[PDB]
Amino acid sequence: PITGLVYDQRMMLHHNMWDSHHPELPQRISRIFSRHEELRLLSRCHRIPARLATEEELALCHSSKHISIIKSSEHMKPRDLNRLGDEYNSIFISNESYTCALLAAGSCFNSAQAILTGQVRNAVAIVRPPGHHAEKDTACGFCFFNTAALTARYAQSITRESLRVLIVDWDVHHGNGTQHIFEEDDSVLYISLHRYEDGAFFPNSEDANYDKVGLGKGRGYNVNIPWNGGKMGDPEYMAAFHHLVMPIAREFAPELVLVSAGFDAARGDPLGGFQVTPEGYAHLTHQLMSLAAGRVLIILEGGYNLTSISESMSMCTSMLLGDSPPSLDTPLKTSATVSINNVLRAHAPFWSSLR
Ligand SMILES: O=C(NO)c1ccc(CN(Cc2cccnc2)S(=O)(=O)C2CCCC2)cc1
Ligand SMILES: [K+]
Ligand SMILES: [K+]
Ligand SMILES: [Zn+2]
Repeated sequence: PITGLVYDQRMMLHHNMWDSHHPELPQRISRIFSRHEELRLLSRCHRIPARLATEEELALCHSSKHISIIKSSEHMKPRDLNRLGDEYNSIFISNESYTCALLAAGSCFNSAQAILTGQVRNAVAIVRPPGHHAEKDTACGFCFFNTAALTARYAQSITRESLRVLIVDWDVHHGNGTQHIFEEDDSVLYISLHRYEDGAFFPNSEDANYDKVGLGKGRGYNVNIPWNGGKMGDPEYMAAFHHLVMPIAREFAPELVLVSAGFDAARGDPLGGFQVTPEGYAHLTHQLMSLAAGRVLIILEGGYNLTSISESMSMCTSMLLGDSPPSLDTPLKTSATVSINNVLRAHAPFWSSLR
């Protein structure tokens, strides 16, 4: 029952040349790593090395032109970095950004390989920049390449094309890129919980609503759980898992679970406005560990309170290592009941576990 951990300080080099306080900070990953040492988790893990994804591995999900554009930024002067970055929704670029995005993906590929070949049972990937907003053909929302989507395809490339991969995306934002990549795919089940606010919260698209269930043979394999009008936390996330995430995931019977684990829904996050606790994230991790024979890979996405993300992600690793889960409690906010029931009705036709 070995737990793997991948972290490489080099991923700190991606930075914002124009705003030292921009929340997607280099030290997001170093602080999470430090907390693993401070709590004596690091020495309990098997250290998986980082590596660069290849351009051909990026082609598992991304266009040749998109790869070339981000690749070219390694050599741009600040004026061109500014202008290129501004062509996307919510992107800053430095000369190190391409290499950091390659390291984040390659790290996750090595973690998936270690799990699927039985070298470790589960793993955590402390990586930046994030991935879940990146589309096949564009960067978006701090993300250059879709690390989680690429890891699902990489996992399939080294196993079989029909490998059943579950992606649970608990970042406070909808993973538009991940949804779109797998929207017509019945081999990758995408489940997102996210603040939505009737389309008003980033990334500001009705694609994140509950009635988007997938397309074609993918119908039923895209599960959006959108929150509106409330400061959601442990009660609402635990109820979403109990009524939705776990029954669906158990019926799907994945062979590999990837977590797009942003910690921006955490209590204390300056952007998310939510109040999930570190014990709440530990609960969610422990629930997912009952799937896929425990084959869970936790991939950092967003999360901007350094203290909050460090404690939260460390608690997830504690669960992966087999430590006893914390006990949690307790009325939901009323709009969360509405949201959950809206998803249930959208997905009851496709999942017998919901009937
Ligand atoms: O975490 C993420 N994804 O997983 C994430 C992705 C993108 C952003 C960008 N921001 C939007 C925002 C603000 C508050 C809360 N959520 C999102 S923004 O910086 O304000 C940008 C908008 C237009 C001008 C600046 C932030 C987080
Ligand atoms: K999400
Ligand atoms: K899908
Ligand atoms: Zn986010």
